[PDB]
Amino acid sequence: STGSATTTPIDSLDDAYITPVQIGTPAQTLNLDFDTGSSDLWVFSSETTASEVDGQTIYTPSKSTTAKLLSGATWSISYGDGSSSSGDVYTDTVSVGGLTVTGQAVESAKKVSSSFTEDSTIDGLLGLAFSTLNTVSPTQQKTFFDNAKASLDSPVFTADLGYHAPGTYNFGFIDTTAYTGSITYTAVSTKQGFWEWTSTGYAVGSGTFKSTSIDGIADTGTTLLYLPATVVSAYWAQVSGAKSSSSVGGYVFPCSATLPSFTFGVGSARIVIPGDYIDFGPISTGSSSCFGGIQSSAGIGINIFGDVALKAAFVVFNGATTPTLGFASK
Ligand SMILES: N[C@H]1[C@H](O)[C@@H](Sc2ccccc2)[C@@H]2OC[C@H]1O2
Repeated sequence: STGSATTTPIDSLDDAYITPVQIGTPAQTLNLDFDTGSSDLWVFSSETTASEVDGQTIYTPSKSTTAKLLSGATWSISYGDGSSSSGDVYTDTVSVGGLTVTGQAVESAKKVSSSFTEDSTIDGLLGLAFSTLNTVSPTQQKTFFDNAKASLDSPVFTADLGYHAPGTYNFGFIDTTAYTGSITYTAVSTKQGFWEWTSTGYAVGSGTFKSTSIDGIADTGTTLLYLPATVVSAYWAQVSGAKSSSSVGGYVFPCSATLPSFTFGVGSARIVIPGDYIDFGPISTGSSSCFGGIQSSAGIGINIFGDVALKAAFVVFNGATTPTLGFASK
């Protein structure tokens, strides 16, 4: 089997991407944030505290003839940005772009943090990291991909995120028309439960390539590119007037600037992030200070190849017995 679904930026900055997902019988369609950096499928629901729902579409398990309460199961997750949610668990039928999983754990939120409440466009998350990170207790549950894998034509999914435009998540096949040149595959460590890999280096604009190992995770649920402070300083040094602002929370730059590209290495291959992918616009409405899309990972504890990086590539998440990651230009 295969599945194919369009993923769409939630706003003009590509702050996140949402993908329609069918849950239950009859189908209830929710727009979920596909997150290769976590492993819970959770949704706003009829059980979510009323004051914490503001415009989201909710899952109502009582209206689904295939929903079953997973007795005694609860979940609670806290994300790297400080966001959180928690609740109980149903199993139900879940379909993505024509690919159907029966008995998928659908984690129903009773509580969500303010950041989720304030995001009216995101109805929940669909985790695509390794199932070892799933937070359901006392019986850990599998991700949608984990459940689908054996049925897929090939045990893979691909992320093709657009810049200020829609893109595609495919399951079970590699669309050879969706990228240019070849896909370069690179080793993955699953030891921390992430799609963790090691970039071979970087370049800033037309500068020389610096060969250096950068361990990080491929994370579709993180907006920006978080890299070591040395690398990030080298990038913003090429932007006149750019500086790190403790009050704003990272590097900012004059909105009148032209940003240089940023290249990262995948083995001997190179992925080029165009400069305008690194512009996240005024720090507040009407400001001439703009927020940068490349930020320091100091304090996070891990480097993160988020959407700023991934949207410059066609990315293969290869879930074979020894997982790997593939990157192609597009
Ligand atoms: N793996 C990522 C996860 O999806 C988000 S949770 C989130 C919060 C608000 C809006 C959308 C998503 C959090 O920030 C980056 C990292 O942890």
